[PDB]
Amino acid sequence: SNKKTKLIHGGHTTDDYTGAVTTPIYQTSTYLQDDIGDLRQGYEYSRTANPTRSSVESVIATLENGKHGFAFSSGVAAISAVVMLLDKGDHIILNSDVYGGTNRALTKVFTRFGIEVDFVDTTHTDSIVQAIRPTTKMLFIETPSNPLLRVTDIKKSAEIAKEHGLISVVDNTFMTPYYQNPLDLGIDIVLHSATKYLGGHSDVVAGLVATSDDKLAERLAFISNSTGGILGPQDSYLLVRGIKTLGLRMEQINRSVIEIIKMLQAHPAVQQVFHPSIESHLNHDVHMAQADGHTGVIAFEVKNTESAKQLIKATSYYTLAESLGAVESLISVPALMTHASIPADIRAKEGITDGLVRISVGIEDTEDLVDDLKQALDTL
Amino acid sequence: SNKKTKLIHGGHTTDDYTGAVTTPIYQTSTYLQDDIGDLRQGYEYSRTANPTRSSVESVIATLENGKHGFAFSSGVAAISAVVMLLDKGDHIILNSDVYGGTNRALTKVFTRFGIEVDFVDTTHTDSIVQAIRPTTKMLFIETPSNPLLRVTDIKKSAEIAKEHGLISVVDNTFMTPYYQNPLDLGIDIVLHSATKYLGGHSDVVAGLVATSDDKLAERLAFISNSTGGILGPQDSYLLVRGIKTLGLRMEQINRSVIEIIKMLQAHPAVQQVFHPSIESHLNHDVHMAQADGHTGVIAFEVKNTESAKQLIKATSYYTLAESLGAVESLISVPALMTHASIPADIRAKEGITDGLVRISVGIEDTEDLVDDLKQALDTL
Amino acid sequence: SNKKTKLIHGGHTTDDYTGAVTTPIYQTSTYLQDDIGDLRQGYEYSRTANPTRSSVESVIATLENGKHGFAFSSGVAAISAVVMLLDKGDHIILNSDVYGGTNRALTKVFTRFGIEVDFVDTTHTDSIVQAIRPTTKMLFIETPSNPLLRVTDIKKSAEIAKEHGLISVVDNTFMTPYYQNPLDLGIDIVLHSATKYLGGHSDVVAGLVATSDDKLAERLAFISNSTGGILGPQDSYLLVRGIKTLGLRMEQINRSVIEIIKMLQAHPAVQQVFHPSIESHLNHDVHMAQADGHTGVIAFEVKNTESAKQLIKATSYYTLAESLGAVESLISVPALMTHASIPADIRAKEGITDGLVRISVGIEDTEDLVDDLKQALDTL
Amino acid sequence: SNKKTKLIHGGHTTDDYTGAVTTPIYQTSTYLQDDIGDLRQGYEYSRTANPTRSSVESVIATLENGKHGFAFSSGVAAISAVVMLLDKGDHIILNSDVYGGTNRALTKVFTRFGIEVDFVDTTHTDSIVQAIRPTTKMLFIETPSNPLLRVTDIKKSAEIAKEHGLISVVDNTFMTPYYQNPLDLGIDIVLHSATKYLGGHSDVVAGLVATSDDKLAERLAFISNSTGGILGPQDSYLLVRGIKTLGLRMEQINRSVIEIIKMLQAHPAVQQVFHPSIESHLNHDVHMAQADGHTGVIAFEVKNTESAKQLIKATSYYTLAESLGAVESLISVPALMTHASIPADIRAKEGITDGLVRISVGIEDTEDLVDDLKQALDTL
Ligand SMILES: O=C(O)CNC(=O)Cn1ccc2ccc(Br)cc21
Ligand SMILES: O=C(O)CNC(=O)Cn1ccc2ccc(Br)cc21
Ligand SMILES: O=C(O)CNC(=O)Cn1ccc2ccc(Br)cc21
Ligand SMILES: O=C(O)CNC(=O)Cn1ccc2ccc(Br)cc21
Ligand code: NA
Ligand code: NA
Ligand code: NA
Ligand code: NA
Ligand code: NA
Ligand code: NA
Ligand code: NA
Ligand code: NA
Repeated sequence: SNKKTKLIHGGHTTDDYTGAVTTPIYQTSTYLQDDIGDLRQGYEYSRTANPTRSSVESVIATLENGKHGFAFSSGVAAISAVVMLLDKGDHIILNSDVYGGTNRALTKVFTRFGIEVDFVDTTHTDSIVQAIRPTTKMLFIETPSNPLLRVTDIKKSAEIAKEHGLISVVDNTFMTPYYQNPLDLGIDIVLHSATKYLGGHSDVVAGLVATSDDKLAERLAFISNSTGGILGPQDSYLLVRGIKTLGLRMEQINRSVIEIIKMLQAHPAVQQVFHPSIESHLNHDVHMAQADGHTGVIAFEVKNTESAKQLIKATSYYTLAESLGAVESLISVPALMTHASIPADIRAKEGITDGLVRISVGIEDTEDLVDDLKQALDTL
Repeated sequence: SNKKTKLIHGGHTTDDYTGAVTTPIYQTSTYLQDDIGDLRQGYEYSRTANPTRSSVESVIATLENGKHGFAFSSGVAAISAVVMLLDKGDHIILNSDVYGGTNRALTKVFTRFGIEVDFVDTTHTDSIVQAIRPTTKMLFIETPSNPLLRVTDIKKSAEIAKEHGLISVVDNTFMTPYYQNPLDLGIDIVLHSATKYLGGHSDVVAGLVATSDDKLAERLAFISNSTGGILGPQDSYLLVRGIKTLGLRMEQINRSVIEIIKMLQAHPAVQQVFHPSIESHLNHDVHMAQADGHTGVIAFEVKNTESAKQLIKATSYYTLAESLGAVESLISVPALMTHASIPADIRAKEGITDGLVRISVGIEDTEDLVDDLKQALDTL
Repeated sequence: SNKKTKLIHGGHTTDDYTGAVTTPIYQTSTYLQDDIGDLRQGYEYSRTANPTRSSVESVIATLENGKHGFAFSSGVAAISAVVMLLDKGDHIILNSDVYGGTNRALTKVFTRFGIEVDFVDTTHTDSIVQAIRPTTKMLFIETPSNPLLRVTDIKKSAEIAKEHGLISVVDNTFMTPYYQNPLDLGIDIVLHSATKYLGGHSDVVAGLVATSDDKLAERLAFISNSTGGILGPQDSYLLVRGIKTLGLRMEQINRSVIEIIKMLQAHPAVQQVFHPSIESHLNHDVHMAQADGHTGVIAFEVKNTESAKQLIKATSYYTLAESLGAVESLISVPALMTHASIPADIRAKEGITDGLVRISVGIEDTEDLVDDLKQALDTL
Repeated sequence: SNKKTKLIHGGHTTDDYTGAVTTPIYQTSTYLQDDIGDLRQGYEYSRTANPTRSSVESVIATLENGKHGFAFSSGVAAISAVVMLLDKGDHIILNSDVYGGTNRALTKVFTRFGIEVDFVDTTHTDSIVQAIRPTTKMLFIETPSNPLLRVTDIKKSAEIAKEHGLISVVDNTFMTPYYQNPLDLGIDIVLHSATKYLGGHSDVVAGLVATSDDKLAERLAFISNSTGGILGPQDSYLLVRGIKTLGLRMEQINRSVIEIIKMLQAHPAVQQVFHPSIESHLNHDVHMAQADGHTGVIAFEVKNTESAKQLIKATSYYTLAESLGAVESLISVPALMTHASIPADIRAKEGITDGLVRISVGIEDTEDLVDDLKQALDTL
């Protein structure tokens, strides 16, 4: 019924045979056949299907109200599988500030295979309509985006995509199925870096894909079986396990996010704050209309590089590392860590200033995270 | 020094920090940075590099006398990564009876990205020379091949590839680094389905790639990081562990292979036997010149489908399942299990008769495997 | 600082060497020595010490404000290790309704080794004073107890134990270190079945022991190394991982517990309810004084066996299985599952009626758990 | 039929449900019940029984020709469980040079519980007959023993034990079920540190017990369930996996053992060599009559401590670490590492000289191990 209950009881995460209340880990590559072609339970080769992976696939399908789930060895493997629904000569529209790994896969791997790519600012959906070519076959959006949390209208993107015969795809990593369900809004395919919130514990690299479309699912299965970027059984198990606490973790993260944003907006050493909960944020109304909560990623400006480094050194509970969606609160400086290859002037123009800090809020005590960040800001 | 010693002491499979005599399992996605950019031990994100995966990568690099190792989520993910060294418009020569999954990846995924593919019978290397187009960039060979164990001259293929500016690739799955080292013979890239002999225990799906070429390695690393078909840490650990007994397993398998072949050639219910150890096998001399032993895969003809099914039912120690390189001896009928989509007449023309049986010899007692197969054949 | 923060940042759960933000899994039995006796990082044999186990041991030591942690293969192995601090001829006082496995270990294993056992109702601590013999060496209490949740004054028990030279032990399983810290109240040794709340996900069987006493710790280490009931590295890792969400899980469980108890007290088909939050519960004041929250175990009476079985069948979100502290809400009937060997009349006298139901509240949605249990009760 | 076949096909190591050719890893603590008491497949709580552990238990039962198998968290936990078949006042006869951990468990833990212990030199079985008291209930022998490889007549010990009403126990760690089957010779209980040869890869700490006696098995099950030193599922899986190559590993180890002993007997820097294959070794005939091969543990004398340390430093392929039965060849100096607490004069009297070296032969190349040890000895 309700979400926290569905997290526990939705999908197949028990063993029908023994009754084990957790999914067994099928550390196996192949399966006995009783007669040639006769498969006891539908399994014949683990690359094609593995029962632990099938369990996590059913979880993501259930959580996104889809029919089909697919587990990949990483988020970018999920993205690559989805892009491989296209042919040489096909064209993709992506939101212009799409994830660096996504940008790099598309512009440096798949353009060598004749996939044409255009980045457009989808915060105004009519941009999509302008960018559509006769060869356009896919519309790929993250919302909210990294690191400035730009919001894109999911329902309108789905309508545009249906009208123009496009496969619509949403990278729902930042929101998780707990707050935002793109398939409910008309999108064809939803994907996740389960490396982030879903696994939740910084100990799995994994991607998950869900869809309700039987032909898209058949094609995704074929691509998974042929290019073989499958998630292994141990990681599938740890994914199923981490997802159990998704709702509790996201809700704690959200309480902390609200309070941290109040602090940041009040602090003199902080200039701009980027997060879809702020009412002056572009498409705040759209986000509230398509999501029931918030990502834990917040970005904000301090003065310069020296202040950002000082902030990192002075916090006790914000940890300097890559990635997001940990139980630990994570801190980073995009201009130095994710966007350093970009010329300084283009970083400035895009808003990636030297003192732009990104925090990923964890599940520590709210008052501790607020006070720690505030005292560190006070050292500026 | 000697191979069985190198299997134990080659590569990095201990923990420098604690002294643990086995590789720790780094079930982790991200790593603390002491200062922005400062990585304690070179790790920053597990998709990019993980220390357990790095350990198995160093093992395969060492075993193939290469400089660089790469671990993928499956053999076909390794193959796909290697194929992605090419661009739209490039052309690949493969041996004509290449592995079904390889055939399907190339002809159904990568041809949609403009990769051009030609299958040629490489048992005569001048066929390669005839097939070379101005657009040809890669030469990809398995030797021996599945299911008829056709042998291709590795050294001559490497020379042809160097002369014509081609990346040469060998799928060394069937022989393993224990018996055949293509990089020693001039090949650019060697790959494996570690799902088979290397893991050895039917409990890992994995691919491994090794090369000595720094620029090819840099490109492979970039492809791995961008398309993300990485092997996870638990599977990397089980791979390192299974490789320890590779030499013992392969040698037992070889003793059994020799004796089983004597039996099969003597038996009246068996027609043709396919294996590179038989002196009348095409390129027997070539195989002996480029390998120090034999694959455990043998194929042989019985009369028809009914005799093949009876053979399977009557053996006590040959197990009906997909895959090869298990500790168990495996048995299959290609015409029904791997080549059933092919019209009957083309199967006959290629030698995939209804009574063509493939066995993958395991590590059971030699006399037991010989006697069991013989008594089952006697029931025909 | 605050508890939810300490759960994340307390103890050693990262890799100092690589910076991995999670504890590496040292699936290893032995360690290189650089010179005879020279241990790189203090490890020499995994039974004696393993770095993943050491990590979980430091977590439990930190969470209980102790100095020393010990991880065992199960809760009853932890209990057995602690009991083995005694000699033949020594005497133990336990609370009279102690856990069945504990009762059985003491009365059927350790009495054969000359350990003398007396069960006393410790809800009045002067009972302890009466039961003390010249040979008494240990006082062992659970609070609250199973299945009727009897509360024992921890601080007074510790004082009595100090005055009389007794080792005091608390089985803190039901409360967890998140709500109750017996070492802070003078107790010598605190233990847990980490199989329940601490692991939290029904996928580890494990025991944990913490103490601040250096000589007790030395003796426990000696017993662990000699009788060898050690927790393995994979289970230690899953324990560390499950503990991260302990606070979030316990707080959700507590919100649901409060609401479920309101429902149960109002319902006509329910007679008595047993839980330390009810103000008429014996030693309610004591529990509130020594704990900051509540166990998720509740017991309550329906009419008879048929009503209890009907309750189980009619609930959608209460699962029939053994154990407690899952993410799933669990339901059981003690008179049939844990106390069936006891004669019916003695069960009645102890309050284990045929319609005594025990629920272990999970982390499902509060309103769903309340409504589901209520509609099931309405079917009576 | 034959041993190498039985290693592969004996016991239950597949999944009946899916057909998985390896035992699934049941990382689980509890099991759904369909009705109260109704267990789908006989499982209800993982401490009591776990299906992965049950799989490894069936393997050890099969390999020792017993009926019942038990997996413990370590070898010393197996030993402790077996000793707990006794009561206060009972008496045990052990062989006088029994394993240090065994000696310490008995003389420092179980004597505090009133178990009486006598060490006797069982190389003459009439010593047992002299040592038997009216209170003696158990006879516990290792053969061959550590570090001097003393051999005890198993069949005669079993007869003596039957005549006098004693439970007979053999620690069969050094020989493995591959070469020596004490239950076939009348012994009641056989146990192993599976930490050594059976796991075989230095990555599991585990104990295994097998018996054919239904009442002894019932008592062992009760002790396991009450004191809880159970092996976890991941370690049970790695045990099942390592056992597959037991025969191949032991046979390689034996070839190397024969050749190394020839070298050692010929070398001038080596005095005495201890191994049951040497024909002048005490009870050589007995060992050959009760075993089909040899342990990989060899001990031999060099001049002094300085020569032993030099030997260790000069070998390339002998690794200094604790434990035995690795794939690596291990080297140690008992007088410094396992027997250092013993006064020097008593070490001399027992034969534990300062230059007594113990090697545990691994699976490296035979010629490499011989040559490496010989060149190191030549540096003396
Ligand atoms: O480091 C990386 O992967 C590159 N950086 C990115 O994240 C993605 N990206 C690619 C081109 C480009 C232009 C402006 C901005 Br703003 C971002 C851009
Ligand atoms: O089932 C499969 O994947 C198809 N079969 C194969 O294995 C590969 N393959 C693809 C075309 C083709 C023609 C003749 C022969 Br012979 C084999 C061929
Ligand atoms: O099944 C079991 O293990 C036994 N039952 C228990 O839980 C523990 N126990 C042992 C004696 C005894 C008397 C009254 C009550 Br009330 C409980 C008792
Ligand atoms: O270090 C240890 O655990 C002690 N040493 C041992 O291995 C066992 N042991 C115990 C008494 C004793 C006397 C002579 C000899 Br020889 C060995 C003895
Ligand atoms: Na919604
Ligand atoms: Na739709
Ligand atoms: Na060679
Ligand atoms: Na080369
Ligand atoms: Na408190
Ligand atoms: Na104290
Ligand atoms: Na024998
Ligand atoms: Na017997």
